[PDB]
Amino acid sequence: SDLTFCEIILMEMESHDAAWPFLEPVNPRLVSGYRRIIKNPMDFSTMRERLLRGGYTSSEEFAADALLVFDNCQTFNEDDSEVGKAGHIMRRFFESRWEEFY
Ligand SMILES: CCOc1ccc(C(C)=O)cc1NC(=O)c1ccc(OCCN2CCNCC2)c(C(=O)OC)c1
Ligand SMILES: CCOc1ccc(C(C)=O)cc1NC(=O)c1ccc(OCCN2CCNCC2)c(C(=O)OC)c1
Repeated sequence: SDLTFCEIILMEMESHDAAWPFLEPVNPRLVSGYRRIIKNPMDFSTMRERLLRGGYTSSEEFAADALLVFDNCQTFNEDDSEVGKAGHIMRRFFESRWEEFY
């Protein structure tokens, strides 16, 4: 019930123009080296699956999961890569919205 704003963030991030790298889990078969570099994958649909089924005890580890998305993105992709550029936009969107609400 305090995750009222978490679904608003998630719903806006899902529909955001720059969300295309994070809408489904990275497919390690198509992304060379992803499996070995990123040991805790996270993506918006997994956050969706987890939020619906209810496993977010506070807005705290919602943010932890979102921040994991953008931390994985910066670990794996160069800042000037196409996926990197989208990640930065998504990460600033998230930070921006999160402080607008908390
Ligand atoms: C090449 C580097 O690939 C990555 C390297 C690193 C990372 C991360 C997150 O670190 C991410 C990615 N790529 C993606 O996520 C990603 C996702 C979807 C894509 O299209 C699927 C089209 N499909 C979508 C749903 N509706 C129907 C059509 C493509 C693509 O077609 O690219 C060729 C790439
Ligand atoms: C090259 C690495 O690409 C990825 C890297 C990472 C990831 C993820 C999710 O992690 C995903 C992807 N790509 C996909 O899933 C994916 C799916 C379908 C695709 O075409 C089918 C569509 N069809 C009809 C319309 N016209 C074009 C051809 C293509 C593709 O290559 O289009 C040229 C890619």
